[PDB]
Amino acid sequence: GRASVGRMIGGIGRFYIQMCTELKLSDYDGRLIQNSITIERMVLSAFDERRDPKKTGGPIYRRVDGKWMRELILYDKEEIRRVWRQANNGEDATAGLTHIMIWHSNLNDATYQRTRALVRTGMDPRMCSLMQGSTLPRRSGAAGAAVKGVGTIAMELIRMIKRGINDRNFWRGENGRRTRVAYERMCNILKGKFQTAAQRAMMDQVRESRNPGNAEIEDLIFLARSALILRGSVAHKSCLPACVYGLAVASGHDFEREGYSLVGIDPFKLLQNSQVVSLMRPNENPAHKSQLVWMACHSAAFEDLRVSSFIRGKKVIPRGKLSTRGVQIASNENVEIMDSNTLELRSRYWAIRTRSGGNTNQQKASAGQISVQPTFSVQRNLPFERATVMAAFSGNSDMRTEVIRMMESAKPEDLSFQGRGVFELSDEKATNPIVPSFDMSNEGSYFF
Amino acid sequence: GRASVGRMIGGIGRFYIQMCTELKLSDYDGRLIQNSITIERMVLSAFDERRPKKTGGPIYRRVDGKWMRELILYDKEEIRRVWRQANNGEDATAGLTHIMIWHSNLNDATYQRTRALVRTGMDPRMCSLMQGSTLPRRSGAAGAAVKGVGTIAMELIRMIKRGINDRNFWRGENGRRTRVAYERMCNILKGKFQTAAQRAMMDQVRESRNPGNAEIEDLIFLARSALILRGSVAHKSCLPACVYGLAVASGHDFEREGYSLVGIDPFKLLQNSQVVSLMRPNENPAHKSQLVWMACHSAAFEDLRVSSFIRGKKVIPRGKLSTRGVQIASNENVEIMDSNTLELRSRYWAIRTRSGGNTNQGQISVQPTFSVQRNLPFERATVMAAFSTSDMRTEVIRMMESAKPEDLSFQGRGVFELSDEKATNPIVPSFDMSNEGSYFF
Amino acid sequence: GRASVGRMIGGIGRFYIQMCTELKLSDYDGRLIQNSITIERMVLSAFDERRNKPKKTGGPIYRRVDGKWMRELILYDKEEIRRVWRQANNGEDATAGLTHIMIWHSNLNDATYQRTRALVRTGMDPRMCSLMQGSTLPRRSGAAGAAVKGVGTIAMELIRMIKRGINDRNFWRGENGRRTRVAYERMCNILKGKFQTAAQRAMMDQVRESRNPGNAEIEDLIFLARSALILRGSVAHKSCLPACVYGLAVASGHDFEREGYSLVGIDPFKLLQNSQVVSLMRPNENPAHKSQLVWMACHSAAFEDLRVSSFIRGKKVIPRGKLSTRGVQIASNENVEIMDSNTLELRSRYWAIRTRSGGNTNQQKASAGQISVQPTFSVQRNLPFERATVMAAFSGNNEGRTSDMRTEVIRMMESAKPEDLSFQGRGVFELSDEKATNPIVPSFDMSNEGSYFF
Repeated sequence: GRASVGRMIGGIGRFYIQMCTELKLSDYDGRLIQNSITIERMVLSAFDERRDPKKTGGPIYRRVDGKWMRELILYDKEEIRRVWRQANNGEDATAGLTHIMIWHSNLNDATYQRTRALVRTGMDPRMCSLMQGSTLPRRSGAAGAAVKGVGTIAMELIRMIKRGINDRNFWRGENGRRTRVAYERMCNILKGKFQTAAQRAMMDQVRESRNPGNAEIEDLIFLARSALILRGSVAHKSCLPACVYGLAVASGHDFEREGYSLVGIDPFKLLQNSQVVSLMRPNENPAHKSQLVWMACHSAAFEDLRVSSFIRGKKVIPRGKLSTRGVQIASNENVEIMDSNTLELRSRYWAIRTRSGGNTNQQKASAGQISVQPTFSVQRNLPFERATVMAAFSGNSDMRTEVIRMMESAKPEDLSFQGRGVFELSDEKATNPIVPSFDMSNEGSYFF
Repeated sequence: GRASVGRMIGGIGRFYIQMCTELKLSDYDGRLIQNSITIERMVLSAFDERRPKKTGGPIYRRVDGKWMRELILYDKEEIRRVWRQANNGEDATAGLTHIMIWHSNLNDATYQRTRALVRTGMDPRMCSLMQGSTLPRRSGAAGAAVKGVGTIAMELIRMIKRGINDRNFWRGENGRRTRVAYERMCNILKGKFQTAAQRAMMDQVRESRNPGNAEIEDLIFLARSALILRGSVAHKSCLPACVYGLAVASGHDFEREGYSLVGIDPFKLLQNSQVVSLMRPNENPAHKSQLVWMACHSAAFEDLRVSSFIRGKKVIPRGKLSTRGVQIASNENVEIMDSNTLELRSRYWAIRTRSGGNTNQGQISVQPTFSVQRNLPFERATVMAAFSTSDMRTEVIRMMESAKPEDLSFQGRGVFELSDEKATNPIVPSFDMSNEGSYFF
Repeated sequence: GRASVGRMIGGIGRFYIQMCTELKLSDYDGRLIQNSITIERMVLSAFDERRNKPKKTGGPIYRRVDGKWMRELILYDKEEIRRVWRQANNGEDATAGLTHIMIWHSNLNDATYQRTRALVRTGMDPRMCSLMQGSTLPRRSGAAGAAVKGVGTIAMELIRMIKRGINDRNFWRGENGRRTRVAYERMCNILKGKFQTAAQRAMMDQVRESRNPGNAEIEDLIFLARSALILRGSVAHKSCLPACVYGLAVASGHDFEREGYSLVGIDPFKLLQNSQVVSLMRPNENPAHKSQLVWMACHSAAFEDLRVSSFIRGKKVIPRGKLSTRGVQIASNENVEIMDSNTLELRSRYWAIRTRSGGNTNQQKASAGQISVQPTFSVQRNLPFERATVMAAFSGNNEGRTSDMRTEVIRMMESAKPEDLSFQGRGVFELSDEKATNPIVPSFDMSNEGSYFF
């Protein structure tokens, strides 16, 4: 794992140094995130083939006297893949391209609330904590599928069921059996992410359906809803802009020899030593730009703010409370009268990125005791699960009711990832897990 | 204004003094709160025209140690002259309103209207929302200010329930007249809520054609929300007429200094008060004093901790007080009652507020990124709400879940010393959150 | 009183002794709990009038022969067993002892098997397991067995009735139907007397008064049962030990009628101290965990707070899932020669009075009290409110059937806290403190959620 990832990370690095010299960019000027994004955007566009002539464009930026200057550079599509293959020791190296895709996906999740897409699908605009990887290209996604969220996969299934209801010739013919394969594979992606048997058993009904319609759509919404409590398995990968990888190899960092893990310490080690610059719009807070980029780098868009705070060693505050817009600068903007700052992407601690959605004791949540019946005449309180006994949803479809029953048993105060904690940046071996304790003065847990 | 409210208070004082001479009440007898209530009730009865041409009630005198009751009767028209004469010729309905609020605040502190709530289909645990529930039909717009969120909700539900029984209730010239009253109240209630979701939910109740159970359920819902996302309610320190009486009798010029119902003035007056009360055997003088103190400052549903901090003496819950009502019943034996000077003084003073407190303000669950030991927060009531104006309701559910009992309100504001008249040096409480008992009822 | 209950205990003891010698069981073989259960099974079979619907009862007897445990299935005449029962009970045919044996099997069942399969078939919540006390009892124990039954147990039976009564039309009419009604109204009354509030009882009136029992009556019953998790029913708890313990007590010259006995007092605890009870162990089972299981059944503590069980027992009482054991009884398909055996540890550090109470369900004061403040002054502070109480109203209770009494039960369930105190001043006792003079009020860890057994 560590060697193959190292090769991949190094490939993007070598590609970034090369492209910078190919665009004649300064050492300092090749450290801007907007430039990094443009180069990242081009490498992805050149390897599309599934979608202006046969060239890819984008805006490149460089410091003149003091103020930054914008010039839209364009290059031949084949020259870009030639530069990518050369940098990746003569190979196609698509796993490197997906890494660039995931970084963009994580950046979008920290920046834009997908509420407009939620209500337009006929879903709850409060399901955005399930929407990781919604802007992922769908193309090149075996590990892209793992990064995708329960809500995301559900939304894309509903889009299919909507399209298959407005036009009859969707499930019939040549492409009819073909689109069935794409539908059935995606259902098993969603079935995969669910941690309870009842959720999977309900997902089997949705999959094994002759011409699915309105009923299946409702089931998906229901399941998506239950994933706010009985959470699904989503993979998280710390994916950084290519400028960080380029500068590292420019410093003589042998990723193949040293080793790299997307879920381990390595991205933190790189970010602690990083020097990333971002353009600043008139009246934007650099302390806030940092947070946005930091959250995206570690895929912490929908993570508990309290936990992100404690790891960062700095207050991670809600998106609505941030004096900043997007990272990318649009065309109509005047990049002339704009200052810039070094982004603050360091952390106090590091932590292992998780593939899990949390601990769900399945049997206890369905049939276990929730109250006691007193036997002896002794002075004491009489334990019962207040919230769970109060709930009457399951009484008001058999697997549906088992899912509800488990949701009623669950409590926000319940604990997950026991014994596992954060580590110091000097604790490379991760022998000393620090169990986090949170601040009392609180900004909340939700970023949106 | 200070001079305006000054005149008003001054008119009550002169009226009380004049009523004592008309009833030949002694200097000591006029200082009894029980006589004050009778005189106040008489001026109220004499002016509420929509109700023989006489009015009275029990009046008490001390002859040779023993308290004697004389149930007096008096000409309504004659009362009206005495009133107008005291108020420099004018009708002065403001003073009549001021006495009503005193009588109201006293009820809010003495009795709990659980019986009335259950008829309405409301939670008896919403009593902290029932300020001014004993106030008359509609007398005073300033009356509506002091009226609580639950009071108006209960008043609106009664209007809807009548319409369910009477077919013509909403129809005709009477129909459009009552409709105006319905919209008027809904808007008052709307002006009391401080969050957009609550106000938009109130827009649907107002604009509703033929309101029914669906609107009642909405109102009950809104009533509940005001237990957390609290509504704006006026709190005005109204004192018994004898207090103003003795002050005017002592040569206090209310028009000179001025007067505010939300400033130091009523506190200042209570500090120098010489109020006396009749005492049933068993009754602890200290507990009658606490009741009257709460009544005067309209602190029935205030935090007992904050009350004790201001009073400078423990303010214990209603169920722990050794006392009944301030008013003595007709079938009660007055001959065996003792009397005491009530302790109405305070250690500190604080500004009376119209605000109900602070309210907060996309996502309702976390998605773990790091493998670390912690709880995974989600909003229980909000998530489950989809298994039951539903958009507006669920938003109101969401905000109630956001707010925690520990959330700070009135930040940067505190009590003042009685010597600090202009309210310049605030003292942020020196006995805060943990355990001490907040609820009076 | 203590004398009559003593007479009952001695009767069962004397019976077991004479059954041991008759069935030719060794002095030590009769100390086996599996052997005691078979003998208990037989005497219950003997007196059950279903005989008038071979005429010999029996079951497996276990003797240790040539090192290994041997199993033989013996039959015996039911009239010969009733004879031994009559001959050991000073000549009476006591029906008190039979019911006492039954409750012991009930309490053993209540600790062994979770009733979650039956509840799901009934349409009830499978988490109502803490109300399933006495569900294995036949409709054969009278008022005494009825007092031991839980709210859920009666409620389930009633639903089964109504469900059968809507599945078949000719269920409530005729001579067959008329007898069903008498049983309907009776169980409705037994359930009613268990509830300790005005609202829960008044709802039971409506269920009973019903002209045609249907889905309305079931849904109300399910509702009442659920409410018995916070506003608990008044279920009687009786310490009922296996016959072998009583048999060995008499065989040692202990006089039960002289020194008295009490099912809810110290006597069963004291008797379990000096007890020598042996059980068969399956391969891979844990001797210590079998003891725990039986001990709970001995003190009807199946659904009791494990913290309370632990403090009384002196050892740590742990949940059902984490136990390395199966049922005490051995199935006939299992090999019994491979079995080991161990003396069950049934001692206790303390003892406490067994209760018929559901706890302090007098929450009528809190139902009308304040649950929030309304600020009068402009002073910096938090503004206290009952979060759990206020938020409890958004639990979807108003969705299904509603009534005035329903809204009062819900109203009282919202006001209750899991941290509410019950049985004030009442505590455990030392074994030497036989007249229960010095109550020891224990300090349970409030940061211990490990309270439930199932």
